[PDB]
Amino acid sequence: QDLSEALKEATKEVHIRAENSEFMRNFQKGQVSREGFKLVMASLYHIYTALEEEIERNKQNPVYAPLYFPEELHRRAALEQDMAFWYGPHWQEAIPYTPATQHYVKRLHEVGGTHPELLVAHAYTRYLGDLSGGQVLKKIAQKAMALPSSGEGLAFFTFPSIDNPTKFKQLYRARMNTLEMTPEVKHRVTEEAKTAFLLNIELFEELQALLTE
Ligand code: HEM
Repeated sequence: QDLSEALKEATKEVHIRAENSEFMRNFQKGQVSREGFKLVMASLYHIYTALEEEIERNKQNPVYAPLYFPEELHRRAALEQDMAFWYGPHWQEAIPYTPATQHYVKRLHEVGGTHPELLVAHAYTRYLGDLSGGQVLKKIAQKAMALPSSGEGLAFFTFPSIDNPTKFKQLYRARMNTLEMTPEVKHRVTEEAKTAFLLNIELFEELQALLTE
């Protein structure tokens, strides 16, 4: 079975559970507010920072290299623009770093530093979602919070180097299928993707509790 398919099948159940996290339900209904949005986006800033440090560490390693798309996909510089927008000029000392965000970042460095053959699972789980549900969430955010169509504060959701997310996702899947694949790597990559999804769910469960505490 192709890696792209194995991953879709392996993660289709937990995707359902992730898209119905309470935080995401509230978000999708349009009950997202500045405070909650700031929290989630600050947490993503740390997550993508760690993911992309690890992509850079492993960019020439053939277990990852065919998925190396910094110009199209990487989110850190976008997140920095967003953090300056939502948190101001001293955002770096303002932004929170939650325990569930730390947990995710920790696993990211373990994968990038020790199990780089699994790094694809983590790039898959975040980037392809950003090009899918992330586009729906962006429209909702804009409406709920009165964000301007010019993009300020939602640079994370904006991919100026990708003309067509659907066609890009297709390119990316096909490229995943060119990685060197053995049953051991395939098994473990799809397991790590389920883990990635759980790390995301845990983040959201946490952020939701913080907002109701
Ligand atoms: C409200 C929340 C969400 C909605 C409405 C949503 C919606 C979608 C939709 C409609 C697709 C299909 C795209 C396609 O076939 O090209 C998709 C794919 C994806 N989503 Fe989400 N999603 C949400 C949350 C999540 C979260 C939290 C993650 C990960 C943490 C995520 C990760 C993915 C991945 C990795 C894919 C691609 C699956 C594949 O094609 O193999 N999504 N999502």
